[PDB]
Amino acid sequence: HHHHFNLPPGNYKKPKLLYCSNGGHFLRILPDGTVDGTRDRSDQHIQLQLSAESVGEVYIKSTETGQYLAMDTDGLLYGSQTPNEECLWLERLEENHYNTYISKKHAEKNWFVGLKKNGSCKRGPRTHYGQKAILFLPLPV
Repeated sequence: HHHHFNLPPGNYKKPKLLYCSNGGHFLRILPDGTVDGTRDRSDQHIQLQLSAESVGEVYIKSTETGQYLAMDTDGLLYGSQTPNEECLWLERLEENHYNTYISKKHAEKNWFVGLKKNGSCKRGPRTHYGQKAILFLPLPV
């Protein structure tokens, strides 16, 4: 029990774009497993399908490639071909508005999904509560 339990509204019925206000990028999972952000709304690897494994626990999956968003042992995000413990995220409401995603595996370390202003992903240890990089807004595809 390392984190709060304020959950965001909305559901998982339809796929979404995960928009990061920090630099104004959409989370993207490239076919080769690379993860980053892009401002191009037409990109075909920014469409993501979320699903709940337990209340507040989700998988974030590329609808285009089927890969699951995951964070490795050194805090780097990667696209996994199969669902494993590094693919589970704690989806929470933040600043009474946005969605944040904390690694369940590394929950005690407070590692979040996060995008820098230049569109590069943040490594787990470099993220933390209070940053703009960890704030996302789910937008319709």
